[PDB]
Amino acid sequence: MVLSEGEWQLVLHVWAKVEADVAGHGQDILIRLFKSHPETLEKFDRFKHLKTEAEMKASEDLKKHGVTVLTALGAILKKKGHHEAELKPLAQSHATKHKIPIKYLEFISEAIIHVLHSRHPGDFGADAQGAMNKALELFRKDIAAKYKELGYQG
Ligand code: HEM
Repeated sequence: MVLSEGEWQLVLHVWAKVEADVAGHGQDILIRLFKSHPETLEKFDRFKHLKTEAEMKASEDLKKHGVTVLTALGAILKKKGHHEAELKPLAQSHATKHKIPIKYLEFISEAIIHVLHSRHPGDFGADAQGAMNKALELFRKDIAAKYKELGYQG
């Protein structure tokens, strides 16, 4: 919501580890999101037709879209909260086109945290998790504000 410089540094230190295998992370993140919250899968006309985890893992379009997620998220995180300009095209498309409730951003946030733990068991401790949770919460809160700015949501 306002992160210390130390929390931002933790977030960016973890993000460098995402950026080492963006495709792997983005794929895992989307797969965890879809398994943990199947209702979010129905939002994706391109993916609605993927059922087992093994099918999702073989979908190169799913992998590609994971990259799209994480590169966009990464650009935002690197702004360390000064992300107003980067949020609006995202808020605009997710509020008005894809028509995504903020609650779904909470689900993918949990999916990010979970995947970071499974891919970096030793690098992603309690500190880094707190910082990343805070950064993603700030992201969600700011996206929520941008929804309301566009006249949408709760
Ligand atoms: C960290 C959170 C997220 C980020 C950074 C993100 C980013 C993006 C980006 C960059 C695109 C492509 C351009 C666009 O349509 O805006 C996209 C498309 C899309 N997003 Fe997200 N997204 C996030 C969370 C979610 C969630 C949780 C859902 C649904 C449960 C969702 C649903 C969609 C859909 C349906 C599309 C269109 C994809 C397609 O064309 O097949 N997004 N997202």
